Amino acid sequence: QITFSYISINEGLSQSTVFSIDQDKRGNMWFATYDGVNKYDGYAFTVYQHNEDDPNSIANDISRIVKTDSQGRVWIGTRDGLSRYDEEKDIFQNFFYEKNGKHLQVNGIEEISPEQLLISTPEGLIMFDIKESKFIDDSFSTAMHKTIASTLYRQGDQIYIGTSTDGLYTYSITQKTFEKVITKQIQAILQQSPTRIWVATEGAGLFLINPKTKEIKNYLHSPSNPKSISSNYIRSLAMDSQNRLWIGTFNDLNIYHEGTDSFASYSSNPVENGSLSQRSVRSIFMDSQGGMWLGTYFGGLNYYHPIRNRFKNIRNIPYKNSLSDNVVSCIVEDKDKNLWIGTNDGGLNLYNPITQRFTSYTLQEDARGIGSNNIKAVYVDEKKSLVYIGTHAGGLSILHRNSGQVENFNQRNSQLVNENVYAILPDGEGNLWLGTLSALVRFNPEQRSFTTIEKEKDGTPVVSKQITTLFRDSHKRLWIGGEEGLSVFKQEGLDIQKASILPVSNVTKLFTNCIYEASNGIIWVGTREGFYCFNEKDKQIKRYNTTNGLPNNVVYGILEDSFGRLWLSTNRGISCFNPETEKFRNFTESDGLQSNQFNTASYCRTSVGQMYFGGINGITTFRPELLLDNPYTPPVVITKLQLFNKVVRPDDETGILTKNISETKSITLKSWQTAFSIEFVVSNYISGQHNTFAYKLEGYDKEWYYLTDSRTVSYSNLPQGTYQFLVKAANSDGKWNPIPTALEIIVLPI
Amino acid sequence: QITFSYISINEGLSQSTVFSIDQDKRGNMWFATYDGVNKYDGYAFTVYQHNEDDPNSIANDISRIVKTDSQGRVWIGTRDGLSRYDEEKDIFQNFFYEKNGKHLQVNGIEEISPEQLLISTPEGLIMFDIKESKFIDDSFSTAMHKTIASTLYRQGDQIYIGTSTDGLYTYSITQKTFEKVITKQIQAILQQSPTRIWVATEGAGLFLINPKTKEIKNYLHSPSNPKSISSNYIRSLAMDSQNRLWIGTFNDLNIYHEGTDSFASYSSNPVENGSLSQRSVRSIFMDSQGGMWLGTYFGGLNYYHPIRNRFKNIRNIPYKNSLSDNVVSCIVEDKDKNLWIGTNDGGLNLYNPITQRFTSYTLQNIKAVYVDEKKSLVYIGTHAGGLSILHRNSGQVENFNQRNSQLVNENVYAILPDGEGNLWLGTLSALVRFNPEQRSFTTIEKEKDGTPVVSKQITTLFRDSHKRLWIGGEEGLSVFKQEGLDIQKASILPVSNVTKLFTNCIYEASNGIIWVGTREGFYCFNEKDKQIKRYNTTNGLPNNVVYGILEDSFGRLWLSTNRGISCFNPETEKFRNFTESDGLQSNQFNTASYCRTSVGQMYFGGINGITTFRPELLLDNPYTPPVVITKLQLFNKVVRPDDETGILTKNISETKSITLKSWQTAFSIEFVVSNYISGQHNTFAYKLEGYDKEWYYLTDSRTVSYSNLPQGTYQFLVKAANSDGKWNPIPTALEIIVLPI
Ligand SMILES: CC(=O)N[C@@H]1[C@@H](O)[C@@H](O[C@@H]2OC(C(=O)O)=C[C@H](O)[C@H]2O)[C@@H](COS(=O)(=O)O)O[C@H]1O
Ligand SMILES: CC(=O)N[C@@H]1[C@@H](O)[C@H](O[C@@H]2OC(C(=O)O)=C[C@H](O)[C@H]2O)[C@@H](COS(=O)(=O)O)O[C@H]1O
Repeated sequence: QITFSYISINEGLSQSTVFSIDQDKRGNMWFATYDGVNKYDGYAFTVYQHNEDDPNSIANDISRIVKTDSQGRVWIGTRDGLSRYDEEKDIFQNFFYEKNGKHLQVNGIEEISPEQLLISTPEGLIMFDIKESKFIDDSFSTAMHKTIASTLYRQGDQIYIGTSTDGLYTYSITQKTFEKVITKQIQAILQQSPTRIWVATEGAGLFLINPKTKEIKNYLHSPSNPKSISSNYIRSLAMDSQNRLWIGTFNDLNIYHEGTDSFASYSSNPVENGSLSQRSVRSIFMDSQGGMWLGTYFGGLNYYHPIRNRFKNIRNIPYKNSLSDNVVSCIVEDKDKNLWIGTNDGGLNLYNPITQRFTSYTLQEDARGIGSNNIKAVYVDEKKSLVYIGTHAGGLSILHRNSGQVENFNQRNSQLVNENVYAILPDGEGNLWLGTLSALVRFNPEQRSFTTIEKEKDGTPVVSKQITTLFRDSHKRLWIGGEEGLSVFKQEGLDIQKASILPVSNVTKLFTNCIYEASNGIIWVGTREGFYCFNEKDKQIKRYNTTNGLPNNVVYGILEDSFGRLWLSTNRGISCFNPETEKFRNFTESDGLQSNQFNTASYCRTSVGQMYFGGINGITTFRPELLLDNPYTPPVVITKLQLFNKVVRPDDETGILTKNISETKSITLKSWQTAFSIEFVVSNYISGQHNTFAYKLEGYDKEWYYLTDSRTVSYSNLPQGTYQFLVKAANSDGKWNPIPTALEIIVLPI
Repeated sequence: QITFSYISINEGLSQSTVFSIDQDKRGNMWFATYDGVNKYDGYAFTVYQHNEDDPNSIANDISRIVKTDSQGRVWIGTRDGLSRYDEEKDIFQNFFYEKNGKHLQVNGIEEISPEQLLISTPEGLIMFDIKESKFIDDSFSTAMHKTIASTLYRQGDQIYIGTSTDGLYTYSITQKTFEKVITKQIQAILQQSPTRIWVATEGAGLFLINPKTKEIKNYLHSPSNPKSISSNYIRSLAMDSQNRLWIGTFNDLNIYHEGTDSFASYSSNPVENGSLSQRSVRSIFMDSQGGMWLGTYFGGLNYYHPIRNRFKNIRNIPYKNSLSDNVVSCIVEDKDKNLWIGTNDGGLNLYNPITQRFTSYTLQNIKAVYVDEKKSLVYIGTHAGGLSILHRNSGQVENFNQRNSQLVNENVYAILPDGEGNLWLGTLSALVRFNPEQRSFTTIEKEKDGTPVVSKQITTLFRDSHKRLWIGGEEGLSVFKQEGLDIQKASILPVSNVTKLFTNCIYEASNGIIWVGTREGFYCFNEKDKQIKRYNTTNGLPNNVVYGILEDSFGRLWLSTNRGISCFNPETEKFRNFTESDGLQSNQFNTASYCRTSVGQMYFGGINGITTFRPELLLDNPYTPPVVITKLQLFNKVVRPDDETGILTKNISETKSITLKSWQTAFSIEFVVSNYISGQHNTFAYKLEGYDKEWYYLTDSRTVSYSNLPQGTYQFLVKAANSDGKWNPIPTALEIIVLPI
């Protein structure tokens, strides 16, 4: 099971077609597009395009190839010619090879030595001297010089050359020999082992070559066999961290299996979300983290890493057997391990986690009508094979599972006092507690009667208030909560008496959403203004709000995993809370959730251990025990320095930088230079944009300082002296980079 | 046809539920959400939530109502009480009425005088004395004091009070009288005329009240009748600029029609795009521009303005009679007014503009389409396939390639008739002539005299009014004349490097000027004098890669690029750009994806569908609001009213002149314009008087930074231009005094 992330125009990409992908010594990703050259550092895009007035820009917007050498230098192949990105000066060095009047296009770049480069043109092959910054055309033999090369690939000593019609050739650097290997055009060359070389071709298919025996094996497409490759037109080959072949074709993605000798086809699917963005793959690259990048012709980019595969989403698909409405309320698991999902505008859904099937119930024009399509509460009478439904603006609905008939109760037909049932819980005696917007109602199922509660077990007037949630603890006590607040009760038969066990606090008068009893006996209550715990042993309440590390105050539901940690649904994502450390691990929509905003009663933990959180745009389901840790902690790269908000450039009038800010070890600031803001980045693609930075200015700052949403640090009016800036990198999972990034700052007298 | 714009969580809004909407003097929109109070100016949200460590933050996040009064003071109702946003100090003044140990919630706010407010609580009705910041509870008569009010609505002198169970009341400010007008909960009250009053109720439907006759008419929902209202549970009532009533209910939106006495139901539709975000409409408000704002319980906000309603998008709908693939190539209209639409991965599509019927052809990547109307044949050019002939009357397809026929290349990109009876075929290698009567392919290699034809990739073919052939591709462009079956190079273009550029399209304008679209901009050719003028991104073009050119009725041109559509006026050389946010299929468009019907309708395809519009039917935005200076920093530290810097005592928008001391050298000035029609597509013009030599223009940013200025008095000035390019003649002024050092 493999799903992709999407990076396209809306993400900051210049043009959808990604011809070539590479990574530099800094860790930044490089993408060659039909319109521009894109640099991605894990947070922001840096689009490089041609300027007619500025010579420092790239030669042309149409780039076709990108290759990084041994030294870490980035080389681009444009229509106008060759261009190198100078990191030190943050500029482009444009080179042109003019023949017969026009400058020739660069199709492929390959390294011969740290001082030499192999360049392929639509007219032949030429060598570029790096040290002399000039092209040499009188270096190759006549047969080699006029060879039209479509692809270039190096393996240690030998560089393999794929041509348009002449098949395959090889070139030794030491011996300087040009020999054939032995109709169509070659697009990609990749070697698995000294006995296995894979060759991608235009319509000729795939070829496995054993150069030791010179034996060849062809792979073609047949429409009858789905186990074969999808298309004969292939243009990209890559190896993953798990030592597997990745095949990018004109149609779909192919992955070779060693044992079965077959291929797995991964297609562009609009229905099943998470699938490939476009059908035509053109470039595949593995970063240092191991994450696979797929460059398509129209769909932008596709990222995949096993660790980032964390959350699964369940949404409505029109004209398909799927969820009815995206606005999800209560989720209840029965004895059959099925889920009774409630919705706001779609009715009641019955979902089988194995069979993927959905069974809906809606309002009918009079017998299978459920009163209202706005479900809030669900209870399963497993012994009687009945389901009790609580709907907003409808009342109580009783479903007979073995016939499908529905009994409806409201204010006009029955003695029910309120048509808005929000919570259903068994009394233990046989009846049911009904949490409505005005009062609490007891329902006798054997008598079909509604009893409004107005008195305690001593005749203490029960305030007519809003009831949204009901909970029964291990000590068989009833918990009643709503907007008015929380309350605790005992049950002396049918009568209820308030057992005041909570200490006097204004939190008992808070908008109550949910109550959960943890495995350690501690009671946890989630309200609209944070959440808290209740330890009855000593009678204490510890409150937890946003300034404690919580993403949002409005907590809709709490769930406990195998490790004792608590999972919370808010208006701004899901939070993982460890009561011992009192720390938070937060997840947002960008991490893979249905939406940052979640909904009331939309929390469910299965008997197996799976968690289900519903919101406004569907349900997010995951296994907290199965979630993978990110082991990668990349160094911090300082991307930008601004003086008085204006960006400091190398060799600019300020004269602070002559090298790039990334290259700079120390900066000297003159008397008139008082304000500056430093922006930094971390190249973590698994964690993505969820990273913690620790900064400190040695000599000025007393302690370290932490950043979770920001990346820029501003300082002003510093005293004279020599200071040091340090910055550490924590990933999403909380692992640190021990050795920080250091840039010295020298403040001159005033 | 009514379509909405979407504003929600991803747009910057704090929480999806919008209970009430209002607007302030400055033009900022105010939204009361279940979590926080949202302030929107047209560019960014300012979210106000509670802080336990700051007493100048809104008392509670749970906001129920927002109300702006006579003087433009913003009042919020929270679960803790009543809060006012002080504009002059950019703070929040929180007030709490305490009864029985608990602070009471404010459910509704109404203005009595510029010094008095009627406040409704879940326990009765109290008053708030503005000038004295105190609640007065012994002010009203015992009957009025204990009245649980659900909605408040003032009409001139009278304030109409809708209760939860006890019906409707009216309170005159002059006579201090409190009497019932004439069973369920009233949620909204609105007066259309002195004879027409609309009442929204919770489950009791809708009521039309004529107070002069005391006659009442009830409107209820009938499930069998789709003409009636959607639901009985109603909560919002608003009138638009065209004098129409907008009714927001628990289910769907209703719009009253005067003549038929019926209602138009607008539902939440996942299939049809542009529709309502969520079924339940909570609040409806009309801005100063006339645009309608709709607050939903779960979907956020829905904006509608007829002027902004420019584009209709046609996309692929799975399991539905629609477009096959969203990546669209060439589009051709036949004599039957129908559209032959080519796709990259869905084959070929036939579309009826009136019937909405789609017809898809699969293999069981189209790039060229030509219609033979006389023989009822359709010629198809495909990539990695060749040439395909379709008989419209049988449905049989005859396809040709390199392996079966004498065709040299399987990648046909352009088809154009030769005039004799044959067809020109533009392929990635050479040009081929195809005889339809003989079924033979002839590769062109020599000219009329015998000049060798270079093997280059051909992408486009064009015929002008003078019957000349135009050949364009990656190698460049070339002009030819026909001497029978032979062709001669007629070099009418002057010697220029523009001839050797990646060509995409050629179009002859009605005036006779030839327009060529390249990947490096576009240019015109006037044969009358043989002069070429180039236009690129520095001239005002959104992107250099031009895919298609079309002319409208006025003489303007419409161009598709990688960054939207541009409207070019050759007379003034001015550009009018459009992006995805304006309502396009996508910013990126595709090659050959341009079509103008005989009617005048334009069609542009891209990577995410097709966008259709009528350039003559497009409305201009006539609003040019003043610039409001949002924020001021000092060394990237935000300057606050009455702060330690001492620069601001009023708000930055309130302040007309500031004085900067010797050690206060660096600052940044943020500004905004509230144009909800133009959205985020605006142009700012700034200049500092006495320092800047000229005016400078901004389109992306709104922040201007200065540093180390000399001593003396300077004047900052800023103007506002809408998406259409209309200017605000009067600039916003802020005086800056720099002290000697
Ligand atoms: C470089 C290569 O192998 N093929 C070039 C490719 O662009 C050709 O056709 C395009 O193929 C694809 C694709 O998925 O790769 C998409 C387009 O639909 C199709 O045009 C042709 C055409 O190139 S063009 O300049 O984009 O028109 O050229 C091949 O060399
Ligand atoms: C104030 C009013 O007229 N009705 C209150 C409802 O807003 C609350 O229920 C929600 O109503 C709606 C809606 O479309 O307006 C959607 C949502 O699904 C319902 O739960 C109701 C309970 O309040 S709460 O939101 O649960 O806190 O109280 C009604 O009085």
